[PDB]
Amino acid sequence: QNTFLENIVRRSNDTNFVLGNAQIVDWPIVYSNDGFCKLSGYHRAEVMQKSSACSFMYGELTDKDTVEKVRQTFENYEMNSFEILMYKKNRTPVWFFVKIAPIRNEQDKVVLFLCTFSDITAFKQPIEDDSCKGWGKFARLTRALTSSRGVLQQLAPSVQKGENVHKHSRLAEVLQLGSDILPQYKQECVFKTTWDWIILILTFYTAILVPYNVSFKNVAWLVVDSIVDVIFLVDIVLNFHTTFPKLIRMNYLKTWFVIDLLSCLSSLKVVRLLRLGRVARKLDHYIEYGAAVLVLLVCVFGLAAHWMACIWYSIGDYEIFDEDTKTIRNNSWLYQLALDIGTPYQFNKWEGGPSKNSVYISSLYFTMTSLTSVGFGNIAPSTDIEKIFAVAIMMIGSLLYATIFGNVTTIFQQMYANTNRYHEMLNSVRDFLKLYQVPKGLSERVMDYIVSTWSMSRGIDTEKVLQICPKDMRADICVHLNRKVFKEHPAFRLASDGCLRALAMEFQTVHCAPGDLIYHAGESVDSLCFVVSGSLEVIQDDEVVAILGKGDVFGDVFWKEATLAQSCANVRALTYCDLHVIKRDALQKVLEFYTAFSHSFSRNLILTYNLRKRIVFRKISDVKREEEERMKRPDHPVRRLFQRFRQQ
Amino acid sequence: QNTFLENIVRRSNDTNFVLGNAQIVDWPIVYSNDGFCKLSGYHRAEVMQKSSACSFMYGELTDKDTVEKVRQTFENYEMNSFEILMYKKNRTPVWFFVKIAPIRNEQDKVVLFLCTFSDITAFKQPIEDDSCKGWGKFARLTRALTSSRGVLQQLAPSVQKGENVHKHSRLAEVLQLGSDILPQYKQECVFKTTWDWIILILTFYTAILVPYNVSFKNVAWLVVDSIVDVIFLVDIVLNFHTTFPKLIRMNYLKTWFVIDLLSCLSSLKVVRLLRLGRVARKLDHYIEYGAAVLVLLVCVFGLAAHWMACIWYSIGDYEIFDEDTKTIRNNSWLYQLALDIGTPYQFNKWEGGPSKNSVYISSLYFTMTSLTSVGFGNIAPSTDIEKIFAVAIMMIGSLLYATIFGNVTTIFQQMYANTNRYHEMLNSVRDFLKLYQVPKGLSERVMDYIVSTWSMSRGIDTEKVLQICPKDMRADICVHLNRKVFKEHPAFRLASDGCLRALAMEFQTVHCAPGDLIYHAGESVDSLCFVVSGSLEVIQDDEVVAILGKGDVFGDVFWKEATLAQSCANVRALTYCDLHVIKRDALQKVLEFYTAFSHSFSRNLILTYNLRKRIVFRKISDVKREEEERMKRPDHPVRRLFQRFRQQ
Repeated sequence: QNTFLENIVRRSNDTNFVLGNAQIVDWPIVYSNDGFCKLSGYHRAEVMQKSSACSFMYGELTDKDTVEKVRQTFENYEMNSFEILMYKKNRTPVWFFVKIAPIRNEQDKVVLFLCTFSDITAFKQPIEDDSCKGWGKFARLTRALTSSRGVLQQLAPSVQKGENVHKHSRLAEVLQLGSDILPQYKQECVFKTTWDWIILILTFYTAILVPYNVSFKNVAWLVVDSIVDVIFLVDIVLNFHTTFPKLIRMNYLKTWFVIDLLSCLSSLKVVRLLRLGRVARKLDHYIEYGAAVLVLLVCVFGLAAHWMACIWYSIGDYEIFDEDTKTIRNNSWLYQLALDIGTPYQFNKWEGGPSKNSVYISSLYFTMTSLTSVGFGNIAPSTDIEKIFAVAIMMIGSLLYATIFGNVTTIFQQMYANTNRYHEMLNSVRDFLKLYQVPKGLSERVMDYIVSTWSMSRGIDTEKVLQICPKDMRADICVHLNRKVFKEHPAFRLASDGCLRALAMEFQTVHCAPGDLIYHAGESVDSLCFVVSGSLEVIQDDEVVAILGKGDVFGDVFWKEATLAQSCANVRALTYCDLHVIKRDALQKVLEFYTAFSHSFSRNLILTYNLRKRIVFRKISDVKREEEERMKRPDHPVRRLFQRFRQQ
Repeated sequence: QNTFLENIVRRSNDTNFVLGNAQIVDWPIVYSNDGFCKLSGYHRAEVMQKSSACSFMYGELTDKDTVEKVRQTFENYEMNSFEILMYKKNRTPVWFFVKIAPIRNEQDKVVLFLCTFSDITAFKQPIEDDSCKGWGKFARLTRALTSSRGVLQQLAPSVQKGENVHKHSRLAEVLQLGSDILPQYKQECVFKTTWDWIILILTFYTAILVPYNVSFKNVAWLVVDSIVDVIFLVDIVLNFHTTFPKLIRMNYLKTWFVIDLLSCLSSLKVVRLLRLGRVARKLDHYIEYGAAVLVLLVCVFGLAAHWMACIWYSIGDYEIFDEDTKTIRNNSWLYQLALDIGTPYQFNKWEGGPSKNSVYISSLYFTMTSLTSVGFGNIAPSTDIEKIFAVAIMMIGSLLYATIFGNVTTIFQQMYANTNRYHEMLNSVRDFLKLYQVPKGLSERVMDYIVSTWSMSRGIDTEKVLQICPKDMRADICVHLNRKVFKEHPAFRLASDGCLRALAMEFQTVHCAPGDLIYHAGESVDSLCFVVSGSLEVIQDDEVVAILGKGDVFGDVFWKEATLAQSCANVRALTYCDLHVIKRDALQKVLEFYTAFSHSFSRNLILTYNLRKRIVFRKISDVKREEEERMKRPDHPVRRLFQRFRQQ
């Protein structure tokens, strides 16, 4: 987007300016702000289309040498600055400081001119053609140079030598504005995706490995642990730096920085469990995707399984040796587990029982039985704290199983509604056709039409899709849709592009099935048709009169006739035909609007077949009958009727 | 709401009255009831806009002193009462008792007057200008004062001295009506939320603690128990008192009072279980909220878990010692539990086994295994009555789990349909654009438009939302929407507010994307546009002619021209532009209706750019070519065409 005006008016700070066209003779004004309207005393429409030299603002005391200096700076495309007595709408002699900056382009062309203004009346000299008094003209000069003296020469009324300080500072403000004349009238991440992916898999790593290291407590795991720490710190500084600079850093310190700092800095290793705060960055990224939330629920299901498995082992380990009496108590899932798999605990000391890998996967098996509502009961809780933990994990497993089932059911509901609406409309059409006892050929024809247009369109109301777009986008879409007419016919290559869009907005598109007829003989012809694909036959009295191929126009010339006629012939299709039709009313609307186009349209459009003009012909069977009639070789009430035919 | 008429007509009880404007000269009538229409013999329209002094009702025998007394009471705003012979539409001499009450305000202003009437013909004297007989005029007097004598002086025909009793009682009824002249023509809980919250958490408390105290049977718990009792009694008297006074008390005694009284008054502590009847007050309050019903189902799930856990312990305790033979029977979940955790039962007496806290949480673990369909089977039923209880609780747990799963699935279905409709329309648009092979730039443009308007609008058919509102509310919404025009332009600050609404109902609002053009050069200009935000360029022959900023009007003046023209220039947008457009047909409808406004509209509205008037200009490249043409330095069939240009 090109915010060429907004940057100038933001930098300007109550100073005023006009914009003129640098590439047009006499340099006409294309824009003037309200400050220039107030200082000039003119209105926007009255300012624009005048010269940006502001020759209408000149006067008898306006120096012509400054005028040709302005002309030279406009011709040479040169940043300059001048002061000149110019007049207003009330013809007051007002000295102006015009600063002219050419405007380059992305193509570096000198396309515009910027002329900024101020009032230098009080700064130089008061000169009046007539005034009430010297104080009155002086007061008018001070009131005119109000925003010059006021909001720029603030402390300058205390000091002397304002021409040496404050006027030079206003000229330097115009110089910094010329430094800000850079917008030049032109329009002015995958690393984040890959970074969020690798920190997501590392958050899965730490959510597996931290409760593992809490409960069950090499070297290369510590190496990759330090890699996890430094990559997390790099992610913190990237969450500082990257887009949504200092305002997003303050927003990050408000939002998430305390958790993300304490997450990755000896019991406080459980504080590392808060590293899943990074996962909420990706959770919004794939909540729109639906089938991946099933994968999200399965992943958090396994993650919570690993979590509460380590919690379950922690409960067993807290329970076996909770006292200094060192009793096994004959009651724990660890003790029943050691009696189950073998090697019960022994003492010589207290020699441990089961191996830690078997312990972890046995505990994960137990937590999976809990969260999956299976519940075998090999490992099954019998101590107090493990039982209240069992209640807790069963209440969590119910909700996790519910969320999985609801997500799967919603996935199936979308995947089934998208086909169920089509199957239901097909079933209702079959029900309707069976209701009214359509002859089976026509029922099959309408049915295979419905299946064909549902295979082609895939269930898209394309006209409604065009209603979703705005006006110009829909018109340009229609122009691309009717490129198959407009690039092909000589009738349309002389049209204006506005006429192209105002035509293309009226063109329906027909997908004729083979064997299906468009205009039956006797139907109203009200829409000339262009054939962009397929092959057509024209049947007059059971006889093929015209074969229409690609790029042919039939129907009836409306703009010459202005008369509705009957189709003198059937028009049937031979192949899958693509037609681009236009009714006569919209055609006549466009042709009445585009008057200079319509004559060239009449001269260029040659109908391949008039569907009004019945063509006279005889069959060869008829002249064979006439040749047979050599073997054969009152009229007064009827021949007068033939004389009425003579009167006809 | 100001039910100023309804209170008067309810209090009136067949007496009649008029209402007149107290702040308008001559005191015109604003209202007269049907009783006054019947007594006066006049119609409503014929009564209104006459004086409330009813000077048209006066006659030759009407006392002018009473007329100026009425005038003085109207001027001084004074409650008074008079009797006067006045005439009807058939000019009958009818004595009236007018009672005049001024009407104060919320601002205490004397805004209306109330004049109530009756017939005092028979009470004072019969005087006729002419009549058929004395009995006939007397009969007409009795028929006229029918509702006076009938429904007010009921037992007075038995007694004498009706002027001393019944007429004074009718005047006192008018005095009580003046006491009821108080409506004055003006418009005439968080404690319940917090109270229902604290009784809801106390119902959770009693639903946990009463089966606890039934099955497992300090002092501070008894203190807070008595607090529970007194707070429940205060809730009973608040359910008596508070809104939906005596009718809601009778409705409460019909509805819920028997249950709520027996709930909070030694086996009948189980009767305290009916205290959950208060919860049905909150159940209707949060059935509209959907995500909280998941919390409701989880809370009643845990509540039923605690319930049937206490029932399970009650079953075990009933089963261990059901006889006087004192057999342990080697079969109970309590006995298997005591053999599991340790300390089996012993006798010396019968020394108990497991501790009651372990017993309760073990039983709650069992009931959670039942209701969560996990079913480990540490505690697992083996006696008869515990098995039929197990069937009962499994049949309850199936339905509770089903309701949880259905509620979770509905929550996910709402949360997924709201994004799935947008993702499906986006997928169909991408499918349609890929179907017809749009050049990729235009496909990306329409796609980013769709995503931009779905980020801005968030999927709201705002026009349909305006269709939901009624007429005046939709008009006022449109006026607030077009405040960005109406507060800014000098064209609209002279309009009537009806003209403001009838204009604002026609203003579409366009959100122009940057780089997107509104009127292509050659398109029909039929809608003048106001620019309330953004920046626009006007391109005539690939050259910027006019930059349009905030508060500028383009298009074409329709009401002067009454002619449809072509756009002589493209009009493209530079920034995100907000336009408020109006087509020429609705504009011409409004301007034809608001005739006095349309002249000021024509005088005040200055077009920033006529899109009809093509502007003549030359390029500087062209005059550079002309300066080059110094190096270069039959017409008769064509120059006559130029002479035809002279003819043009």
